[PDB]
Amino acid sequence: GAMKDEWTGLVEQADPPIRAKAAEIAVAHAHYLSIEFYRIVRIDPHAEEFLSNEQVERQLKSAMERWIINVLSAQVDDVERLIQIQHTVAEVHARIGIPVEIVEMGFRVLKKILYPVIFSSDYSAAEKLQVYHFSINSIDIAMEVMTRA
Amino acid sequence: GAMKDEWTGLVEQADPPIRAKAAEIAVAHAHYLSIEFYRIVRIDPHAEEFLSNEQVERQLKSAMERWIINVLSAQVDDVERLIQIQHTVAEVHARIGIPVEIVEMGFRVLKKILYPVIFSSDYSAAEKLQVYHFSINSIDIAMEVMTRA
Ligand code: HEM
Ligand code: HEM
Repeated sequence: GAMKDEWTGLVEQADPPIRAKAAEIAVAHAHYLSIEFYRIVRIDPHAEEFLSNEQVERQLKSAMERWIINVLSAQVDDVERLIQIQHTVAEVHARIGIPVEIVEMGFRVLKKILYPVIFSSDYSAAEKLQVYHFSINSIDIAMEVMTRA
Repeated sequence: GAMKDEWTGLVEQADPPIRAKAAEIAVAHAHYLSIEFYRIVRIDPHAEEFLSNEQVERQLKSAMERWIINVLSAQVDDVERLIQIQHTVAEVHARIGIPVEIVEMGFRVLKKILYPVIFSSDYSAAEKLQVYHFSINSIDIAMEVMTRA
């Protein structure tokens, strides 16, 4: 697909030190990010409806942590598997009955809380920019795959 | 609204010199951005349908320039007016019959081509990071307002 070629290209184009630091950010903070994501998303009245028990909370947080690491640590050979995952998540969101714009709001929250983590790192400003750029484009590409399903 | 408070907060949190350079990038390069946006979007078969004549092309490019400048140059007192703008655009997209994932794809294209423009500026790496961050968050918050229709 066209999305596969873009995602693959994005990963292939990124230099090893940048992909390495993107993976570092993900692994180091995915747990924190998943917790903050849930807290902020819960505030939204239209989103709070879908989060009504500790089992859902536990499952979503673990799933979000896994998602963040998988996307940001993506290798070229992971792309095809990553694409199928987005389809799977879309199916689940569809069955639960979660509106696309509610999911999009989730992506915005994620991209929002990801930045201070990269900003507070000890990387150079040039490194922070490229890591954040790689991260944003990766998340947006994943969002498009998920929503176009 | 909660959306107004979020957009307001985003502008309030970004230091004046950073928002200033974001506005500078927008005005100086809105023309390039609108043209390249149109070219890339046209490649998508599902989006090419909505762009079938020179009158629409011409008006859309002009509309995009204004949109980019308005969003990236957002002041606190502009937030309320900007929200109404996104609603208006949403109405137009709805009447024409443009799918949400097609619009979302447009936003991804815009964010994608914005980065090399910021990267190519003569600002410091630290400035580029903060300008790019403000820009991404601004475009994303605007997209959510639009998609929430
Ligand atoms: C307001 C936004 C969102 C809400 C309310 C929401 C809600 C949910 C819920 C309730 C589940 C099932 C939990 C369970 O199994 O008990 C789920 C599944 C999942 N979500 Fe979302 N979601 C949102 C957005 C997102 C975003 C932005 C991502 C990734 C960037 C994401 C990734 C996933 C994953 C990986 C799963 C599990 C997939 C599976 O079980 O096969 N979600 N979501
Ligand atoms: C694939 C993506 C998109 C397609 C195919 C598309 C298509 C169109 C078309 C055909 C029009 C009619 C313009 C006219 O006839 O005068 C329009 C209006 C407009 N679009 Fe979109 N659009 C897309 C995404 C976007 C995005 C991402 C933005 C902003 C970030 C945007 C902003 C606007 C604005 C400001 C107008 C005119 C508003 C008005 O007339 O009041 N569009 N769009």
